[PDB]
Amino acid sequence: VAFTVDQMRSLMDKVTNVRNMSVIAHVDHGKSTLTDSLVQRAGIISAAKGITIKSTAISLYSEMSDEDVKEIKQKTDGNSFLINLIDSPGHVDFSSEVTAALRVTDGALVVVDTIEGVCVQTETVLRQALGERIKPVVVINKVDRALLELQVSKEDLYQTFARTVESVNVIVSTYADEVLGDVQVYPARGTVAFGSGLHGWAFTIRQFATRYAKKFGVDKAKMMDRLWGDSFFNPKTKKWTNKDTDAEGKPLERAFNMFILDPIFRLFTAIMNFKKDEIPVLLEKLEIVLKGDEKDLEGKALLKVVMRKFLPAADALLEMIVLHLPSPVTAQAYRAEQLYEGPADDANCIAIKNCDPKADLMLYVSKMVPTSDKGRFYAFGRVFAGTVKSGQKVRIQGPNYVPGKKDDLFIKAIQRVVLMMGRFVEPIDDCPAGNIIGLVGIDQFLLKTGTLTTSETAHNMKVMKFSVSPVVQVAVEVKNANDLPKLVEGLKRLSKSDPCVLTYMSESGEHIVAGTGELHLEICLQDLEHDHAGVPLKISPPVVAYRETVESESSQTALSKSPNKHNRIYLKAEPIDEEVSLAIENGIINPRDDFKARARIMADDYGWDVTDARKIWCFGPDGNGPNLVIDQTKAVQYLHEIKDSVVAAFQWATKEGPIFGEEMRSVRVNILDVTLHADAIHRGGGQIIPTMRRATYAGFLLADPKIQEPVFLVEIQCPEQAVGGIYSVLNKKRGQVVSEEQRPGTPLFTVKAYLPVNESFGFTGELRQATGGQAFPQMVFDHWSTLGSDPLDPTSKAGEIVLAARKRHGMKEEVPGWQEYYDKL
Repeated sequence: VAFTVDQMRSLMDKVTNVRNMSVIAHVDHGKSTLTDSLVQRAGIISAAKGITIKSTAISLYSEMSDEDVKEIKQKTDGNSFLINLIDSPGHVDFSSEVTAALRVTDGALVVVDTIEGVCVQTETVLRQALGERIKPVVVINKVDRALLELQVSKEDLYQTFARTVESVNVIVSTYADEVLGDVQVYPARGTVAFGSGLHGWAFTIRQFATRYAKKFGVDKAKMMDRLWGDSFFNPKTKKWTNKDTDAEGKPLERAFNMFILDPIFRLFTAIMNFKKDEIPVLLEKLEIVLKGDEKDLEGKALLKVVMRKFLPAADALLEMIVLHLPSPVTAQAYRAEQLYEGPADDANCIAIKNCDPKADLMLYVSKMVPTSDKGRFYAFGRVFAGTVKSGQKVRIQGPNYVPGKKDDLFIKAIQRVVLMMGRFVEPIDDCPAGNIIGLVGIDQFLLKTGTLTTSETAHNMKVMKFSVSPVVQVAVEVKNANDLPKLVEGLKRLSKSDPCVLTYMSESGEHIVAGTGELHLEICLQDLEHDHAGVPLKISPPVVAYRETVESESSQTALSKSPNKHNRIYLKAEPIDEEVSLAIENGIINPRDDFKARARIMADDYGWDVTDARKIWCFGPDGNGPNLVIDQTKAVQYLHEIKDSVVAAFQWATKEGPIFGEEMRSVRVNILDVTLHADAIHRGGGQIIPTMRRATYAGFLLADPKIQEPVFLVEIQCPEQAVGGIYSVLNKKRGQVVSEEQRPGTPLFTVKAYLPVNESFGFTGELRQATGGQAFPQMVFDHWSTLGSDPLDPTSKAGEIVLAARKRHGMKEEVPGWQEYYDKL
C-alpha cells in the first residue's frame, strides 16, 4: 500500500495501534523469506505529493474487522494498525547490535524450525529479548521440509509441533519477568503459527477456527480449543469425544490432524503425485480458484501457487502481530524502568511509562545509518516520550554523559525528522512518543547510540558501550591482480559505511584494515570480500596495537651530539601518571589551551610543578598524544632557534618508539641542557632533529622501558547456573573479574571483567563451549595496561611480543640498547 505523509502521521498518532517488533530467527531457518512475505503483502510506500539509505526498518499496514479488534486484550483505537518491522543482525555474535535493534521493539516474531526446532543461538537471542521484556509470538517454519523430505505423517507432524511448542515455553517461562506474565505461547490461543516460507503459506488455529465456525454454526472460541490437543470428532458417530479410542476400540484422529493437517496433506499428495483426476475436484472443495495460466501448472510449481491462494502465509503472521503483540502504550508501561538509567519516579521515567507525548523529549538513538546524502549518517531510533520536531533544539547526550557534568553533551538543532521507509526517507514535521523515527543532522554529535532529551535533568537511557580505538588490524591483498581496482574501491566503501573501521596504505605497500576487535574485523573483512569489493581476498593474521612506555626516571643523563659534533642535548625521561595521560587523552590537558591556564590545571589538580607545565614544548605524537617535552634548560644561547627541530624530532620519536616502532604513551621528557654551535649554518634540522631523536630514544631505554597492552572490558549476561563456565575461561586467559551483580526479576546474572585484547581471539567460541552457548558476550576497549616483564628480554612475556613484531617488520631481532644512541663526550 502507498500512503501520503499525512496518512503516516495519522497512523502515528494512534500509538495504541502501532506494533514495534523484530524477527528473531536463525538466518538458516528462512528469516528473510518471511520478512519478504510480510513486506510483499503489507509493506508501506509513500504515495508521494533521491536520497537513499541502508534499510534499517520497514513499515507495514494491516486492517482488521471490528469483531477481531474486540479480541485484543489491549487498549486499541481504530481497526487500522502500523507495524514497524525493525531489522536485526544475521549473526548472534553481533550481540551488541542485537541488543540495539531489540531495545526499540516490544514484541518479536520468533521463528522456530519444524524438524530442528529451537536451535541454540535463537534460544539465546530469545533469552535476551525476554530479558528486555519483549513479548514473543512463535512461528514453526519449514514444514514443507518435513512433508517433502521425511514424508512424515499427520500425527508425527503434530507431535513434532507439540514438542517444539514445549521447548519454547520452558525458556519463555524460566526467563520471563513475573512482570510480563504468562507470556508463554499456545497454538489454541492463537500465538503459534505454522507454515512454509518457501512455498509461501502459513496458518494459525484461529484462521481455521473462523473457517469451520461459519460454514458450520459453532463458535470459534470453542472450536480453536478443540483444534489442538486431545479433542476428537468421530465421523461415523458424528459427535465429539474426549476419548482418543472410540466405538469398538478403534483409534480416532485428533481434531488438528483431521481439519487442518489432512486438507493440506491431501494437496501435497495430489499435486506431487500428479493425480490429475483428484487435484481439480480437491481444489474445488477447498475453493482454490486457479487463474488461467496457473491451470497448466504442476509439481512444486503448482503447489507454490495453490498453497498461496489457500493459506497466504502473510495474513497469518499479521494476525498474531496485531492481535497478540504489545503496543508502545502497553509495553512502555513496564519496560520503562529498565530503559531509564535514572530515578524510577523521575518526571521522565513517568513520561516514558505513560508514553506521554507532551512531556520533555526522551528519544533513544539505537544506530546511525549510512546514507547517500553526502557522507552523512541519519539517526535511527525511537521516541519514548515527548515529540521530536524538525529544527528542534535538542540536548544530545552521548554515552559518557552524566547529569552533573557537561561532558559528552551537545545542544544542537535537529535538521530534519524523517520516516525511515526502507532505503527511502520522507521528511515530516514532528513525531510523537511511541514511534520509530529517523533524524538528520546529528552525525557529528553521535557515532552510534545516544539519548536525545529536552529536560536538563533527564539521565541517559540504557546505552550500549562501543569503542572507536583500532586495537586490531590486518593486511589484505587481492588474489587475482586485476581485481585490485575493485579492492581500492571496496576499502573506500567499507570506510564510508563504518565510522570505526579504518583502511589505509602501509609504508610496506599493504592494504590495512584496522578495527575494534576480532568480532568487528571479521564482519568488515567479509562485507569487503563479498559486497564492497566482491573479489577473492588474501588476509593476514591479526596484529594487536601496543604502546611503548617508561617505568621510572632515567638511570643517568641522556646525551647525544649532532653528526656535526658541534651540538649536544641533555635530557632525561620519566613516567607521566595515568591520571595525567587520561587527562591529555580526554582533552582536559589540551595543547591549544593557554599555557598559563593549562599549567595551572596540571598544578592544582595533578601535583605538577606549575613552572614545568608552563614550559611544555609540545605533546606527542601528532602534536597531541599523551607525551610531553618540558623545558628545564638554564640560560641557553639561541634555544628558541632549535625549538622546532627538537619538537619535530619528538613527533618522529613518539609515533615510532625505540623498542619496536610503536607509539609512546605516558612519557615525559625533560631537556636539561643544550650546547649549540654559534653559527646558524650548523644548527639546522639535519643536525638537530637526529640529535633530539637519539637523545630521546636514549633516555627512554634508560628509564626502565616497558610496553602496554590494550585491555578489553567485557560484560556478559548469563544464567546464574552457568556463570562458573565464564570464570573458567577468564582464568585460562589472564582475565580479571570486576563485578558480578544481579537484576531482581530474572535468573540472569551479568559479569563484567577485564580481558587483554591479545587474549581475546576466539574468546566467543571458547565462551559458548564453556557455557553451552548460554553466555552473551560483548566487549569494548577500556584501557592500557603495562606489562611488568622486560621488553628487551626475548624470553619474557613482553619480550616475546616485541620479538614477533621486529621479525614481522623485518627488523633486526635484537633491540638496540641505549648505548647506541648515546654519545660519550
